Amino acid sequence: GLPVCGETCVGGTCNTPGCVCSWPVCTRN
Repeated sequence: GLPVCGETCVGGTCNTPGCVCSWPVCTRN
């Protein structure tokens, strides 16, 4: 539920274990 990731979504997405895609930044927990 927190953007604990330095990964963003817009062109791509996140399939990161524990970190899901959210706009504009991927979120975890």
